[PDB]
Amino acid sequence: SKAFDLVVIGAGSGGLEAGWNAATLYGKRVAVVDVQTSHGPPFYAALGGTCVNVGCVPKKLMVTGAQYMDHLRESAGFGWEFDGSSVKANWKKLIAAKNEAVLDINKSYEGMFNDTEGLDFFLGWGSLESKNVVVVRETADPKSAVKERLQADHILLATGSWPQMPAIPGIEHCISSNEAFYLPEPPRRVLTVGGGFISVEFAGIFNAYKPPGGKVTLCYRNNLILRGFDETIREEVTKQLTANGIEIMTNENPAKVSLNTDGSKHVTFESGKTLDVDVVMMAIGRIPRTNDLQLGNVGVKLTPKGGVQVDEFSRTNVPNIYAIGDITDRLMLTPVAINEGAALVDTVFGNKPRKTDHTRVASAVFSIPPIGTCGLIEEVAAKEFEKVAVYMSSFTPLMHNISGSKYKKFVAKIVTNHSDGTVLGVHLLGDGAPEIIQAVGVCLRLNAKISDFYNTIGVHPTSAEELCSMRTPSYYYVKGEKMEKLP
Amino acid sequence: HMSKAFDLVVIGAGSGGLEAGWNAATLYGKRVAVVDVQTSHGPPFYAALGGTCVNVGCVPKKLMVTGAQYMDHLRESAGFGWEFDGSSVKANWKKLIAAKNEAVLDINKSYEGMFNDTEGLDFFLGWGSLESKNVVVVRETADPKSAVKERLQADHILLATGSWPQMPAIPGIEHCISSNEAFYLPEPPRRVLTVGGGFISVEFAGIFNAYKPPGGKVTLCYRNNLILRGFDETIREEVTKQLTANGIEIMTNENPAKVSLNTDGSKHVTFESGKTLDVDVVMMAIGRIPRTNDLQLGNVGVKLTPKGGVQVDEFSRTNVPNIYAIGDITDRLMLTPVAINEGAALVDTVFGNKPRKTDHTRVASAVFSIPPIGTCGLIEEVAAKEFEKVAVYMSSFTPLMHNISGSKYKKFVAKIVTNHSDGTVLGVHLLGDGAPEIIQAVGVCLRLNAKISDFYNTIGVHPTSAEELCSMRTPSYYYVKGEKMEKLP
Ligand SMILES: Cc1cc2nc3c(=O)[nH]c(=O)nc-3n(C[C@H](O)[C@H](O)[C@H](O)COP(=O)(O)OP(=O)(O)OC[C@H]3O[C@@H](n4cnc5c(N)ncnc54)[C@H](O)[C@@H]3O)c2cc1C
Ligand SMILES: Cc1cc2nc3c(=O)[nH]c(=O)nc-3n(C[C@H](O)[C@H](O)[C@H](O)COP(=O)(O)OP(=O)(O)OC[C@H]3O[C@@H](n4cnc5c(N)ncnc54)[C@H](O)[C@@H]3O)c2cc1C
Ligand SMILES: c1cc(-c2ccc3c(c2)OCO3)n[nH]1
Ligand SMILES: c1cc(-c2ccc3c(c2)OCO3)n[nH]1
Ligand SMILES: [Br-]
Ligand SMILES: [Br-]
Ligand SMILES: [Br-]
Ligand SMILES: [Br-]
Repeated sequence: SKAFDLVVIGAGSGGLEAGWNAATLYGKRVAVVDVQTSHGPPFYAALGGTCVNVGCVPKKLMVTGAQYMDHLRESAGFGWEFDGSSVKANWKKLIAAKNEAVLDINKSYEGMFNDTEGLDFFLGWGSLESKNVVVVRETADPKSAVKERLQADHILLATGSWPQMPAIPGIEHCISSNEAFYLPEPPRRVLTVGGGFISVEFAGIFNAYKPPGGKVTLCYRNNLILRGFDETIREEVTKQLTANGIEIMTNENPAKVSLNTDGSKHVTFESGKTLDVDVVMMAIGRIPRTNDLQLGNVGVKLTPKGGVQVDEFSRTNVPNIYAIGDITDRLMLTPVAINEGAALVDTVFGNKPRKTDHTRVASAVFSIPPIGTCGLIEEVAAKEFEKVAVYMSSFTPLMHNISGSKYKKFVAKIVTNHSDGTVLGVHLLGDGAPEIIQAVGVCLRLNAKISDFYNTIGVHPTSAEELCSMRTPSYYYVKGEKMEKLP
Repeated sequence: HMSKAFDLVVIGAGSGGLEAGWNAATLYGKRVAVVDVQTSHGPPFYAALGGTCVNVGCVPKKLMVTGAQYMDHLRESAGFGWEFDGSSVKANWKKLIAAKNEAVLDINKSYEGMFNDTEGLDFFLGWGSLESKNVVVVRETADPKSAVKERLQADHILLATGSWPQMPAIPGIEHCISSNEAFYLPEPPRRVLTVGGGFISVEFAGIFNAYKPPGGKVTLCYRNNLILRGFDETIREEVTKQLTANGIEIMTNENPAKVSLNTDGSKHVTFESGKTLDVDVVMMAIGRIPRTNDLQLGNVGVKLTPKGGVQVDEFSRTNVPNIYAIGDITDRLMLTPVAINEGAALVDTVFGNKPRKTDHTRVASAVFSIPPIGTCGLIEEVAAKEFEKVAVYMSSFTPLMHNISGSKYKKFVAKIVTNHSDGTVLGVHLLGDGAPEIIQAVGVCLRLNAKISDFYNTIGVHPTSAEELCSMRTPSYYYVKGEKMEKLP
């Protein structure tokens, strides 16, 4: 049995920020628990967290690899010549390069623990035995062998989330993004189920690495993918994914999946339609990872949706027990979880309470082409403000008239409170949009107005300078209703 | 034939002149005349309707840099599993140049249709010069004895003729070219020397390096010790390494003394040091000078600066009350969006009853080197002269994707320079893929007087290069009364 100021369950994005800051900035004694020291089967997430192991980091590398399908074709317009029929996409090489990069990060986190005073790592499954006791066991079974009993002044829950799987016959023949990262071969035919960023991103990945004759289908149960993003951009990215060979099935939802004699999957949709694919990847959502923590032992309250309930300072209903990151079922982003962890430790172990601002968080979708966005979409703005202006620019950049990818329209939209010009939201689609949007996030913390953008001198030639060239609204929302001109 | 009368006559239908002209006619209902020497791009006069950027500047060079980036893309794709017959790869420069020409000509034609269509915005073809305070003459050539095509009466006159490449007076200067001719080379040079340490020399070095035929070599020479004066010094050093790593030879402290022709027609360059280099093309890129010689400014008494640019006040006014100058002819910041801003501000002031002067500080700009630069505001050595305590926040690392691509030399550099007394960001300097796109909204931040804490409090977009700007809380080092030091005393 061992004594700590802070025990962190989950060595992930938010958990490592909290642990490292508590130890090195405040001299505290810190224990951090995770179920695996490096990435992959059987538990997928590991030391480093979901983003590091089966998340942002590997998916970004694989999206980068998938973009070369466009680069190779588009180079022809600029005079590059080579034997197109000799081109092949080696998925095994991608996966191996990805595995080595992830493993390197796993190893560096190991050395971080070895090098840091007051920061100890424990392997296994952590759960709440008592208000000030964290137990570590061999497996997720609450009856497997105890390895450690850690007593804690403070406990931080940071176990992240997990893929949601629908309760349909044959769900066991489907995979999630976890398994997608380790497929031995690129699927020739794949259905990705869901309208959100994980489904969209992997559709683009599989589309580039599919073998000859392959086909990627994405299905989504409602009318338009990427709910919560700008509507113009949701429609455009639909169009540009279709232009690159991806079939988008909207208003369709799998009802059952069955095994074919050749190992492929027979999908039946609620509509009666059927589709045979090699892989069915469910990406319909991610849910807080709360079940193995034994929160009933101490009475941590959950919300109706299953997150650990927290106040703005990440405090549960139980004194000295905190929750940050995806387990709180708010914004499931790595930088938000990091911010939450650091604010928590500043509050608890320093003389300054800090709370994370969950508004105006910049984020991205690494679709091909990608999205960058910060702040409110226009229909959410229209419910909060009497007068909303939308400034819009949408064109194919000159380079893609030459590249041949004429479908690749760049979209830039600025949403303002039209009563005082305050920028409420900025939404981008096109090459570079994730990079363009970062300092827009800083602008929104200086209460930038549309005139601050338009009076800034552009950098030319760029996509980004579009943001500084919009003077006149394209249309408005007044009292929640969309109209081209003001009343 | 009668002379025509206008509220405003603009000499030079370029970045600044067109902005001024369009705004005066369409926003304020004025009658505008615009003069340029050529209706579409290329020889003999290179620049034309649309200006230097459109015809032989930012627009074509960006397309050509984009083409040159595919040499990196094709090679780096193998790290991500792409396989193809490397021996089959060819860079067809004629295709690149033909694609560039058609894009530029399309812009030319669209500008031509704007004039045919727009009330009070007229285009005149020829060489404009100042005859008197209120008369612009349009002649058939730059020679003031050439024939008069039009006389344009003008209440207000805008000088916006831009700039021109400077050629050094060395023996054999006639065997060399400028960026103008580089845009039309029938074939990519096997061996090329680009002379100059500035952005045009560096950008063209990258372009030629990607399209050079088999066994080719690109050499860049610079007469001082380190290229890209005016930019962040860490970035100057890093861009040198990464150009070198991609096969460009950088000769610093070297300067052509003379050029002669070998018996085979190639160029034999002798440097002041006595070193020699044989190349097929010598491209001079040592500077650009404001284009005033042909305006006959003596006729009305418009004052030039010692340097040679039209002298202006903050409102772009010359010493003659109704004659204004904007853009490269004022020999300050030679950037297309600055000229445009100046044009728009001038027209708002003169015709709009809304006075406004261009802010020449904290202008974001880019270098489309491979990899590219994005910058806004002060470099640290300049800031350390003006501020008692300067802090420098610095991140420099090879991004993970280039550990897989094999281009491990591609260190991304992000630097933030502050007034440490109050945290105000004085400058941001970036090197690496996406830097020109990242820096644009940084320009808005500095115009809003952002502090380092505004950057640090902003939550990162992950994984990006840009997020490094929002994760820097502790200075890497300082300047205290001009002195560099890791710590404050
Ligand atoms: C495919 C995919 C792509 C993504 N891409 C992005 C992106 O581009 N950008 C972005 O910002 N976000 C992205 N995310 C989201 C991001 O990964 C999460 O928001 C972030 O990792 C959550 O951090 P956290 O601190 O909540 O926990 P995590 O980082 O998930 O860490 C939780 C850790 O807890 C461990 N654990 C779980 N239960 C226990 C237990 N009982 N005992 C001990 N240890 C336990 C797990 O092994 C895991 O390592 C992506 C997610 C996915 C799935
Ligand atoms: C190779 C190169 C690359 C560049 N890249 C960039 C870049 O990426 N970004 C950037 O911001 N800037 C770039 N620039 C600079 C940019 O092109 C200039 O800053 C900008 O064009 C200047 O605008 P202006 O209105 O002063 O004149 P210009 O746009 O140069 O227009 C002047 C016009 O006047 C005409 N003219 C000249 N004399 C006469 C006369 N007597 N009568 C009538 N017409 C006349 C010319 O034909 C020309 O069209 C680049 C320049 C070069 C040379
Ligand atoms: C899978 C993808 C490809 C591919 C991708 C891009 C190309 C190309 C082929 O030939 C010219 O540009 N081949 N097999
Ligand atoms: C000039 C440059 C090249 C080139 C560039 C990139 C390559 C490549 C060849 O083979 C694989 O990747 N060929 N001629
Ligand atoms: Br769905
Ligand atoms: Br919907
Ligand atoms: Br060629
Ligand atoms: Br700070």
